[PDB]
Amino acid sequence: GKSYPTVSADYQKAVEKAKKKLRGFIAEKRCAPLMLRLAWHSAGTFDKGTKTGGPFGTIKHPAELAHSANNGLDIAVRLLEPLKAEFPILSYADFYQLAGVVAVEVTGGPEVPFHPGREDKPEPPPEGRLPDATKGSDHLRDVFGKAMGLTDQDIVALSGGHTIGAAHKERSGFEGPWTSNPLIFDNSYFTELLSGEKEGLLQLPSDKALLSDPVFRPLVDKYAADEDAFFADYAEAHQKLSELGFADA
Ligand code: HEM
Ligand SMILES: [Ca+2]
Repeated sequence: GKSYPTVSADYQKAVEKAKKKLRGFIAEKRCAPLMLRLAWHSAGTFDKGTKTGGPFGTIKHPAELAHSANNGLDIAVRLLEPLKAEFPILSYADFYQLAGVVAVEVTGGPEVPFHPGREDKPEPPPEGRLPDATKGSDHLRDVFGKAMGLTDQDIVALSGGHTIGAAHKERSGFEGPWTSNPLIFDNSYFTELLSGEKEGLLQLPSDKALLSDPVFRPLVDKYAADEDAFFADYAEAHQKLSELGFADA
């Protein structure tokens, strides 16, 4: 149920050029996980019942960066600002979603389709919509299913975003990477979740919740067995996340 907007040829050209510049920058600075986190924190505030929040460029505002879940993302916004300045025609909304797509590509992940045309909105959403790492399955369905409108499959596939990056005790309080190879986008998140706790590696309560829910667990097992199936489901879920509230039929 998407009807994407028309954008000018100049807009399209800037998208193409920004994608290239983002690849080089993200690779050089080793910041793919942070850019994926930025894209996710931008989009995951959407509430389908009120049509508020979502990937509309608001995360750059001080009021939204002040949300406690957003500890550390001020760094991401500042890192990208000089590059955004080379592409004045793009919305911030598009630019941050494009950075998220590129972060997955450059770490070896699937090619997530991208459609331009998000408009920047003035008003940030209220604090509190992003999921709590200490809660379990019911909470995950309330946030991704009831608020965002994604499926059970999308929840499990998107949790695999933790295959890259790490938590920090100065940001969330949790500490360490989920995988041995935190700059490579692979299915290691799921093989680690299955094999249990291992000193040096993180599992959040929210990650463990996938192991004991009757619907999530068979999807974990599938993605741990079959990286290609993970990639296909991941790309569909990321595209839906990046488009919440946008171009809805
Ligand atoms: C399912 C619920 C989720 C919860 C509760 C959650 C929670 C967290 C927490 C607590 C952190 C650590 C922040 C820090 O201390 O630096 C984190 C990091 C991260 N999250 Fe998730 N997250 C979830 C879903 C997602 C999704 C859907 C994505 C993307 C598709 C994502 C991508 C990431 C990445 C890449 C990092 C690492 C950032 C870095 O290395 O600096 N997360 N998340
Ligand atoms: Ca990995």
